[PDB]
Amino acid sequence: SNKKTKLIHGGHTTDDYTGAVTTPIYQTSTYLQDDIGDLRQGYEYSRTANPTRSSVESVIATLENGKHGFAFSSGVAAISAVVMLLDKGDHIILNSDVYGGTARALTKVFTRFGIEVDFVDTTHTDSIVQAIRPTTKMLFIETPSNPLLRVTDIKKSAEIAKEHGLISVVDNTFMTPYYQNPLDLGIDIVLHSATKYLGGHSDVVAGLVATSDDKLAERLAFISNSTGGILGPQDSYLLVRGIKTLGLRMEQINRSVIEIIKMLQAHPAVQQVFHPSIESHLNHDVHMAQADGHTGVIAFEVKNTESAKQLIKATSYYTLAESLGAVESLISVPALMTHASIPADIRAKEGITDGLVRISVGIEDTEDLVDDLKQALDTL
Amino acid sequence: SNKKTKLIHGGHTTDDYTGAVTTPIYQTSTYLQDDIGDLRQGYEYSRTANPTRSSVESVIATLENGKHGFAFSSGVAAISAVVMLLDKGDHIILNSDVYGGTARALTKVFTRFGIEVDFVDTTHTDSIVQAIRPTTKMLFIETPSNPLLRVTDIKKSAEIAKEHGLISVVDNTFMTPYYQNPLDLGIDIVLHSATKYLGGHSDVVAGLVATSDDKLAERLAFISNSTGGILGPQDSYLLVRGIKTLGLRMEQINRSVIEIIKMLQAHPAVQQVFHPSIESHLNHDVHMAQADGHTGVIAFEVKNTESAKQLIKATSYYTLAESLGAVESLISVPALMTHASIPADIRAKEGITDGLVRISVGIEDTEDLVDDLKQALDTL
Amino acid sequence: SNKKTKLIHGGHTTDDYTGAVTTPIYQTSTYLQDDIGDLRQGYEYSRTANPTRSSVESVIATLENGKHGFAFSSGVAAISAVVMLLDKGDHIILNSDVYGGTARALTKVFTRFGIEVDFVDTTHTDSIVQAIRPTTKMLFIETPSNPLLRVTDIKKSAEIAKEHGLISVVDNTFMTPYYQNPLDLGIDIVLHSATKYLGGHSDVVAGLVATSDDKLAERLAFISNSTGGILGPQDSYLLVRGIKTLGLRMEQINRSVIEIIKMLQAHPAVQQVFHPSIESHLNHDVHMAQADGHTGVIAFEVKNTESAKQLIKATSYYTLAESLGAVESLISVPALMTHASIPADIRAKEGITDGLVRISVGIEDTEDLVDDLKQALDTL
Amino acid sequence: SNKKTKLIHGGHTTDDYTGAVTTPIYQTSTYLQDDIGDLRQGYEYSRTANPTRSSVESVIATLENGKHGFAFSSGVAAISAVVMLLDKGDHIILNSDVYGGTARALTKVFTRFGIEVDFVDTTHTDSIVQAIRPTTKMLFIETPSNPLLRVTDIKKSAEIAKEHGLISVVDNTFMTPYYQNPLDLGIDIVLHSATKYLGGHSDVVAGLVATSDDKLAERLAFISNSTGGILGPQDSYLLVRGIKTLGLRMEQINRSVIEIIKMLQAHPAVQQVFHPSIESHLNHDVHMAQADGHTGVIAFEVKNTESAKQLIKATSYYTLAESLGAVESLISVPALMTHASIPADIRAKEGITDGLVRISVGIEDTEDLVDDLKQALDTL
Ligand code: NA
Ligand code: NA
Ligand code: NA
Ligand code: NA
Ligand code: NA
Ligand code: NA
Ligand code: NA
Ligand code: NA
Repeated sequence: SNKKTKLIHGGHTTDDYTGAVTTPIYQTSTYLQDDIGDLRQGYEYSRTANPTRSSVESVIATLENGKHGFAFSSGVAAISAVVMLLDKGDHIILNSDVYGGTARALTKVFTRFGIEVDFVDTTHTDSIVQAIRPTTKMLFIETPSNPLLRVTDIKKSAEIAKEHGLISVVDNTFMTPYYQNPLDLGIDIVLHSATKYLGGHSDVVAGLVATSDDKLAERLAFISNSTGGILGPQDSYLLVRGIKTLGLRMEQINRSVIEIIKMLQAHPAVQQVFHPSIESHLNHDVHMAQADGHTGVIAFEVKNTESAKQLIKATSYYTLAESLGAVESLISVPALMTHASIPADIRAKEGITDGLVRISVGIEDTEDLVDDLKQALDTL
Repeated sequence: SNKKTKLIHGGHTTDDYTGAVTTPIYQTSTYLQDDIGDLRQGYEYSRTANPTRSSVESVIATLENGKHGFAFSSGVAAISAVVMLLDKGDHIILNSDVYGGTARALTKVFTRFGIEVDFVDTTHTDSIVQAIRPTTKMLFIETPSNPLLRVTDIKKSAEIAKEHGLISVVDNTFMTPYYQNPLDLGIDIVLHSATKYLGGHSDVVAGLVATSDDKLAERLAFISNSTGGILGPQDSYLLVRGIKTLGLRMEQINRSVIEIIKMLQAHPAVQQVFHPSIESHLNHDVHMAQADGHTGVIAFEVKNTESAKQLIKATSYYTLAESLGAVESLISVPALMTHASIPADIRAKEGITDGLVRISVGIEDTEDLVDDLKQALDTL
Repeated sequence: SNKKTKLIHGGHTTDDYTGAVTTPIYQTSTYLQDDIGDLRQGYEYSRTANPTRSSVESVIATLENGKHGFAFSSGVAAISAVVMLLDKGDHIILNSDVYGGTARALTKVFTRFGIEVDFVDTTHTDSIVQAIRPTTKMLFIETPSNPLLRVTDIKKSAEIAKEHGLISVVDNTFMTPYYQNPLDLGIDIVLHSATKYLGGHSDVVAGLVATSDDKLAERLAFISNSTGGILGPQDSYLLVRGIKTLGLRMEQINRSVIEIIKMLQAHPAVQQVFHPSIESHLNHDVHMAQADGHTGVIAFEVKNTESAKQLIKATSYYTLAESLGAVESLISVPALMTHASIPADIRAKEGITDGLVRISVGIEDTEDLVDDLKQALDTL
Repeated sequence: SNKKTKLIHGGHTTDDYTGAVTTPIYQTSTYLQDDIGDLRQGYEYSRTANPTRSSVESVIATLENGKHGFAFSSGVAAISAVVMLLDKGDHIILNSDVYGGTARALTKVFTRFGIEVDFVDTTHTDSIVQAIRPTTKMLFIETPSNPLLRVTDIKKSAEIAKEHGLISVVDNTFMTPYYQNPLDLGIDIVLHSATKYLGGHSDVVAGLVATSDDKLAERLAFISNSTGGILGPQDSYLLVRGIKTLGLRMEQINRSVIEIIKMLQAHPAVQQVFHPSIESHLNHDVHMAQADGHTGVIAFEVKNTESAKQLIKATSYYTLAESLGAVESLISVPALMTHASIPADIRAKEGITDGLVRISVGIEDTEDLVDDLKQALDTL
């Protein structure tokens, strides 16, 4: 059973009752009990459990080789639920360039509840060892990160977390379960913004979490039931549907990524290119060892803000919009759209130059995507 | 513009673009920008704002005579967002019989983040004054409460909160905006489990929050955007649709409540009856002064567990299930279904006797509901 | 079991499998077979049967006291399926002012297939007897009709159809199953544009058909399966949901209809008023004998086109739009919007004057609807 | 702009108003008019036109290089609408093995309306010329057909229809617009059961029609508006969403088809194999000239009914169910499931042997699909 087959037949996404080959949408809040406390099929109140949500939870658990899945109303709701495993006075280590919304949730919400946050350059895992405090309880890493696609060694991070008694978490959004499986590498919890590649069609906001740890799963179920950031049934259905084509979409994206990077590296109007497939990229070898494919997110430098805006206007098949992982190729300028509150000198210092462009490669024809971006770069 | 008209024409629930007389369902995660940072209609990412969610938020703000509305993935997500207005070391006063999920969220989740919780018998508002600590920052009250329907003076609670610098919150689920408007009485924040009467059809899990305070609204928007417990667009649509009939449903429920209470008070197999419309009920006068109708939740005592189970089996039109506010009349036994973890002696002490039955009156014919419950009581 | 109870508990609208108190939405096209030809629950292909569609079909059959229900993609699809019971050379009698879309389907589509159409003033049922040809096979009547609300004797029409071997059909859209049940009066087939009152929320286009005749049901199932105008599962779900409040909505509409008619009859800027509740209305006695309530459609004359347009602009709570049976009160001018292709002299002859206004009364507050229309009429 | 790009960016599938990158779902029946007859965006009643339906209609018109698209409640509703272009006494030529539902609609429904049907072996187009009567008005062909995948020359059929004044129609379901474009070859009307490959996820029943002929489009719009077999907005949305991955899905299906056919041709338990890619298949050259890929439907003979049933039970990744074009590979036995009413001698004569198996290849991993079917065949 290869990956493309598991996407179709893994998890429980049919109706045992009627035989319907797709998961029914249980647009319902509560369930008849035949006797007090006797549930016909284990359902009693949809916040606690809903059969359509249970379907998408079984899918993500199967795809990540876990035991328990959890579906949340957004990626950041999944992150907040996982952070809530901790208590006031606990410390969490994160990669220093973690997603802006993650950094914001931790530094502007959870620090008010006494969670301490240290961000660390995890591209060298001994940086994690140094940052571990007596109060550290969690290690949270994305790999590759946004927008410069820094790679962190997942297996080494798992071993460090195990040795020091930490809950290890990987935000696996950019790679998806099709290419990278952190639970197989010893990580405790894997999570996703399903808003991106998993849904795949820019039409669901959702978060997904998987684990093989029965005790962490019990704690996550309790947090989900008590703080209530649950995914609804229609969105759960669209997630299950979108995941069916995950393998085909990711493979098309990867073919285009390879050709687009060739073009960018050869083009005179492009300076540095950031992507883990590039052999001079930091921890390229580490990425190849923990993943069998690539994210569709690429960043590259043109000269300045004026060039970046002109590039966007000159393209036919790159769409200016937020998010990533659509069927459409998306284009953005981090310095103006996601890092604009950071002072310009600090942006430059971090590599977020005025001309840094981020593209999220979609499923359009590969030659069209290469040719379109090249001709637009030619106008610079 | 009387209440039934406001339910139809209040808020923005049409499409300015096409003229569609219902709110379009924006099953979408992101939005084209014509230039970087220029949003066509103010939308850029659905977690931050979605037009269908904006519609239901405008409805609840209008119905509660507020300025800002917020839609969450569940009632307890709305509560958790409001609690997150506080910091570690802050103290919150709640009515002592607040909803089990609320008590659980505060005592098992937020206390781990250093929020201190005191529950207080708010039926005498001077009990609030005594409980105020130097660190108290929030007063959170339901009225009437579950399952014994205790009434708390909203206007007096608002004045106490204003005098002592507290954020006042009313959980207005049981009364709905059709009958009780806490913001008009000086409360800062009103919230609802829209899962119940507002949706009205047992098919959406959702929370709604309204306020007239610009600064609290800004803080709530930030929390919602950062912890991500947002309501999806399909559920937002069904909420808007369900609210259209809120007035008709509540008025039918109220006619049936009055007749059912007459029957229960006269029946020999029934002991005490709990409902704010009963003139000997504590704070009946207070309820009449802050509300112009009644909740459909009634509790009453039969002899024991055996009688309660027999009552349920003997009814034709009362459905054994969790939640309340359905179009169906629902029946439950709190001692077995919502308070079973409390020791029996403590249950008895609280009034949660083995024979305490809770009904949530639906919109069936009034004579059918009275006759059905009477004939079932006759079998005891 | 009174009507309001039957709307909640009649038909099968829960899930036997999970106990979900609402019908699951089976967004599915096909179903697993455990062995060739063995269907787990009788489903094999959604065009032939879908469980969500089966739910709404069971509702309409129960509400009309029939045995078989059928759900179509629109009211006119339900009509076309029923017309297709006939063969080339067959003749159908219809009331002379039948719905414009019905007249159009018969005279511009089915006459090309050799169905012969005679329209007849059925307010005198002996007009039907005279029109019966040797080739007549069907009698199709609406009562009350649009826009002048002509009433036809259903029971007498059923007896005539039985005596002459005709299939009798009543379009029961305007009255709904809450007020008028043609199958109980001997009619073979009853149908509805569920787009109007049954859905009730201006958000579904659908047709519903019910019958107690096993052989007609078999023929209708065959036509539905072969020409494929089936209602989808999401629309079927919204129909089931909307029907729950049918009784409450119709009763509110009826209270407002009575008061609005009082106002219109007293107002000097209004001439003739058309509604079956008016005691001088033709066949008022017949309507009272076959129905226990009223449609919310009222027509009345103001002076001219200029007055009609001014009336519409002056109202606050009457919405200019097509269709009827919304929660919003709707207003229209038939001479301009539904009868504009008829020459003006023929319109005048038929009673469709330039100043004829049609209102579809919604569920807004009764005093608001009366006061708003009166003050707008006062500006004339 | 290659095919994979056109699937993403062709047609209008964003919101001009908000910029939403997906088509909003207009769950609505009617639209505000600012003045009588003035439509804000051309919408007035959803049966006539709905913006979500308009989106999917623009997609199919673009994908088929037509000008007008039409969305129906099912494939057979699209066929029935196209047949209704004809009058009583008109004659239609169809390929002799056309889809069972098509044959049934014509011979059991439309013949009652005086449409005359001749079915003809169109694999030789001079068979069409011979069958043309003075009353012939339409030529309706599928290619390739079901279940033996007979190929008909589209371009020659178009020329014959033009010379003899016939409306030419191609049912393009099996090939999809990704591989075969009949309008480009001179055909007047192309239609699809979107229930199959276009939706692609076994969760929508729908039909789609496209044409470049303004006058035929006007007649189809009239028929659609009058007989009302329209696709709803939720199903229209899911169609637009499913079509995005059409190219990726079809290409994966085609890789698997090629390898599966190699295996079947080499296996001793398999006799004849039917698929247009096989070079000895009748009109293989014709197929290559009018299409640039293949259908995923393959039929092959095993020995008998017992072997066919054993094959099905022995597979892990082939699902026994009706329909085709799912993401799952589907398996069926025509003699038992689609041709069982035909007498056995006539079935054998037609090639529909007891051991004829039909598979619809899905998007599972190619090696898994080959290996699974081979090991199951090995058990025979
Ligand atoms: Na599965
Ligand atoms: Na582990
Ligand atoms: Na409004
Ligand atoms: Na205030
Ligand atoms: Na029922
Ligand atoms: Na009868
Ligand atoms: Na486009
Ligand atoms: Na042409």
